[PDB]
Amino acid sequence: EDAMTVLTPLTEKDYEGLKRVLRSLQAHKMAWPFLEPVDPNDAPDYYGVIKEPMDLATMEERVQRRYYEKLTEFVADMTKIFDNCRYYNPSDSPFYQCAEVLESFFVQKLKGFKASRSH
Ligand SMILES: Nc1nonc1N1CCCCC1
Repeated sequence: EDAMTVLTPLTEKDYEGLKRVLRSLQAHKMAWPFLEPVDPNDAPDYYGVIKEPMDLATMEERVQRRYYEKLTEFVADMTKIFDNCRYYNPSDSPFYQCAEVLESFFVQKLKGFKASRSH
């Protein structure tokens, strides 16, 4: 990550961009596994093996409350969603597949956000 990402405090204009990025991911066809916290009734062992769970509704709550002070912190929460999924699930599962697709989409949108910040 460059100078600006780590170091620049997030402004109110930055927050309008982050809201737009998050809504784009929530609208993606392969975001369904990540929209809400993992239901433990679907996997009674999940919260024993994943120590820092994350999901897009938790991220939306945090954006609304202005939790994030730097872009790096927002990126770290988003990356946790995809890394948790690839550690819990095998590489041939549809959940793993969805993480691969959605992370590539996030990277495209994040590059767009960074470009709009700089000019
Ligand atoms: N929603 C998910 N995203 O990644 N992995 C997920 N799981 C939900 C189904 C049982 C536990 C694993």
